[PDB]
This record gives sequence, structure tokens and C-alpha cells, in this order.
Amino acid sequence: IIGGEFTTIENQPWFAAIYRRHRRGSVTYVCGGSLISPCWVISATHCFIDYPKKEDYIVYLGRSRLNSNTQGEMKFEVENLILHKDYSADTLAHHNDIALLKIRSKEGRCAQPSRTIQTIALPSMYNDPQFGTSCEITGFGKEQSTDYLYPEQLKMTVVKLISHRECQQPHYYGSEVTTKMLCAADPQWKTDSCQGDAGGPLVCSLQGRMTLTGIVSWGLGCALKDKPGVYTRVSHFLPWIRSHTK
Repeated sequence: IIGGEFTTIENQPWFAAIYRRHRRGSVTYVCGGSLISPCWVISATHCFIDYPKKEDYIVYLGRSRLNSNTQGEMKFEVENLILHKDYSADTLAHHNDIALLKIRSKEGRCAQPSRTIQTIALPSMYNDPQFGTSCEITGFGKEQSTDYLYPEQLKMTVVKLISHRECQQPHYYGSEVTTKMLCAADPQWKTDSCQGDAGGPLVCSLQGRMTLTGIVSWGLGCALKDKPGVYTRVSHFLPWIRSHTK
């Protein structure tokens, strides 16, 4: 997250932190995700497509810090890693960038709701907020595009939704953006998602309900003029989600 503010997991208690194991004691951060039911985390296919084996990943819930443990966190292996079979990528835009992780602890359990572990509601189909609406994003990604390190403490920011008509202009993203994607950005381009934020939640309040409107997907750079963050549009994937979480 460029700009924005530090947070703890209480303020985004569906946020999942996803890590990869290595041949070497290297266990390293991969991407964010969102808890949509006790046994399911939703995230972006691009986070996993190079290494698509479920045993390579660990998922934490209840965690506010990147490389240190948070009191009350839970640790899960990945029982099933489900990628969207229509996934595609070019240099930039990822299509159908949506993934599900079925989570299971060493003891064979799913997430147990607490003050730090909660689910987020899915949108109703084709039901997104109007352009201009302020929503929130959350993640451990870079704070500056030139940084090498990721922040140790979770961050959040606010971005406003951009219409497909605005985002498809040539001086924004042209044909790279489809109606299965949502653009979002700050009026001054001063705050944004960045590398290491993929897979995390774009949350909007829709009729009183905190809603998973989007999943962090791609962008050109971070916090660049006329180059919004791009998000998988969750409300266009409900049948995919309904089927695969069985």
C-alpha cells in the first residue's frame, strides 16, 4: 500500500496472509486473501500460477505482522488450491484473476471466528457501488515502488471506484481492462495498491454491509497518474465461487 495508514487485523479480520515454503528454511510472503467462509480463502490466481502445488503454501488468519506472529493467529495448510481455468496474462493485465484456497489446520480444522478472525460477505451478482464510491484496500505490499522491503505491519487505504468508461480510455488502460475488472484510484494518485498487495480485499459498504467488491489484481506501477489499481470484479464470478467452494 502506497500511502494510507497502518492497521492491525481487528480492522480487517477476514484478511489472510499467504506464504510459500521453500527447499530452504525460506518461508516467504506470497499474497493476501480474504476469508469468505470458515474453510475458504479467496485470492488471485497470478499469486500461485508459477508454483501451483497446494503443499507449497501456508495461510495465516488473525495476523497483523509480516514476519512476526500476532497473538491469537491461526495457521493453516492448503487442502486444495483452485485456480481459474480461464486465467490469462499479458505483460500487464491478468484476466480471470481469482483463486480459492481450502484451508485446513494440522488438526484438521477450519477457521474459528474470534475478534481477529471473521468472514467477509460476498456481493450479490452484478451489484457494485456507483463510480466515485470510496472503498478500502488492505495488504502487506510495498509502501513505495522503489522499496525493496515490505512493511512489517499491515496497511490499509481508501481508493475511489472508477467507471469502465473512464478506465478503458487509451490514456488509462485501453482494452486491457474488461467488465470483469474494476479500476480504483485516489483523485491525486497519491495512494494505491502495490507489489505484494495482490490477492487482498477491496471492501465497499453496500447498503450497510461490508462487501468483498474486489480482489487486488494488477496495475502499471503504483500511484501513477492515470494508472489505477485494477481489481477482479467479484460480483461477476459468483457462480464460479459457488461451484468451487463445494
